Amino acid sequence: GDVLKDRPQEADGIDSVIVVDNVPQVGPDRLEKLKNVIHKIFSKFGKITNDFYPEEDGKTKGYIFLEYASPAHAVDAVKNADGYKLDKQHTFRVNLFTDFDKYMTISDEWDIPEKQPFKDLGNLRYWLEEAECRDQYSVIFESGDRTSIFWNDVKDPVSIEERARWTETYVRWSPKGTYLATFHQRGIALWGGEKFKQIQRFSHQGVQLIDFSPCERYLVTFSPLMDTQDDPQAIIIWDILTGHKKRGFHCESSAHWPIFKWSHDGKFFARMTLDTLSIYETPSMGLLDKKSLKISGIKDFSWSPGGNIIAFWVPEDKDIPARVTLMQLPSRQEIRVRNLFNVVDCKLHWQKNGDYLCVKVDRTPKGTQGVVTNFEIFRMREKQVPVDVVEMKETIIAFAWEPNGSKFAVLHGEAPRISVSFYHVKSNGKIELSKMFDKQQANTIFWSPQGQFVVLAGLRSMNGALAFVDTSDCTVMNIAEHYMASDVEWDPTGRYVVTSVSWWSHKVDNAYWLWTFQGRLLQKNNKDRFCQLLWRPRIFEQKDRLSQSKASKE
Repeated sequence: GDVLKDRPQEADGIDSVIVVDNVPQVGPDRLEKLKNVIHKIFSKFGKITNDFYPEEDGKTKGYIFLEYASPAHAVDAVKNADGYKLDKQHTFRVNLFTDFDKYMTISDEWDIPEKQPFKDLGNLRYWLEEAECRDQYSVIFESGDRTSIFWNDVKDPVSIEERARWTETYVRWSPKGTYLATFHQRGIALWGGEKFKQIQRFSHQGVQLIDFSPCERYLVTFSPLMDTQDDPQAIIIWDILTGHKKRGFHCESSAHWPIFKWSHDGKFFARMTLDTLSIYETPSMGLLDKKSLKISGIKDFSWSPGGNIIAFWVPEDKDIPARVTLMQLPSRQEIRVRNLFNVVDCKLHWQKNGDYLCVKVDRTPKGTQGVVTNFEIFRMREKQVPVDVVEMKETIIAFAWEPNGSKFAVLHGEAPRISVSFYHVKSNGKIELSKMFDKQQANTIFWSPQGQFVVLAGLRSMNGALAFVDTSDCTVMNIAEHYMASDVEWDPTGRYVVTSVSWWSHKVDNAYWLWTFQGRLLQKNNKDRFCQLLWRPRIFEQKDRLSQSKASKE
């Protein structure tokens, strides 16, 4: 106030005054010294028009009051800093003056929500807990205008749920089964949790492919035909954890999916530009080291299951001849390269632990024809990558490895129908032809993850054409139907075979077909416009038979 015998500005100061507590005490020369420092520090609070020093009933003063020519500078200055500091106990609470009435107690708590691993638990838990007996979970496109959930209950494969128009194009499983990726034409949706609900949704449209990172943190969405949400980036990569568009990239026409390929651990993501291979690094998804891999003419590439190696291959040019390169990451070094010279085509076939890379190599005379196909195998456990040089033979059209092993099977075209050659490991080592069989319709070699059993399948043939062989010493177990055969899969432990006839592929019969690893048909189920079937990724028997016994008697 304006009275001489004033007192402290008791609660919540007015328009123009700043009040500070814990000021330097009264005494010899100290008062003008305090003003002399105040007129350096407080000059950004406005030009001082009054500075006040009353003594409340004559007491020594813990306070001073400052008033300014334009006080909205003081409003800037208390927002510039607070807790202004001079020697020892002198730390200043800068304000118009304290409100003081309230109490800081009471502001309370939080409720945590459920999270992404909820159906990762509902995979391993689901597998043991269920009463049936005994096998895999799907993942069905086709029953009828519905997207559907089934189990292998052996008696029949029985539907758990069938949900009306749930996917509108395609459906894909997460690597550990943690999520299901579903397309709705208002945005891609990630369906997770125990009873299946939408945890995230991603705004891209025109999509057909919807594929995951191996560690399940990022989703890759691809539109072959443009919309308005691509604008104009066909390949869009979404961060699952944060929900946002992390990267977009322009279209790839070349050639057969996957055209974007991940490392086995999900650390590195990669695509070919014809004169440059681009590597993107998890979790950020920016360019690796701020560098690319400079390679010209790259046809295809395939990652090792082992840490951490890319196999890639480069065709002939008018200067450099054709080559296969093994390149190690994160080193970025070509660690074993072989020029192949004069090749029509090559195919890169890894063994499932990364122990071997087989290259199937078609070689060319000057008349420009596939005169001979070779097999050359890189050995990756052994000292300094040895090479097993194996075959010379006429027109090889397919090759496939034994799961977690070393045996393999081979198909030769043009004879007039397709001819089969079976390979086993020698007593001294090297892998060599050991048994053959007469000509057949099989174009596709698909092995059981259990190791013994191989399927020789005549895909895209109206009839037969599924033939089943037990290995070692290659014995034909069975030959069975699948009318207009298209799609094929096994259980991860090799217990069941499931084959499909997709309505994308063939519009004759449309069905799924289920067969037991002992050479016995279980059931076939025909469905009108069947689009796809995908399995979910993945002492006792007498007790289980006792449990089964109790179910139906007494």
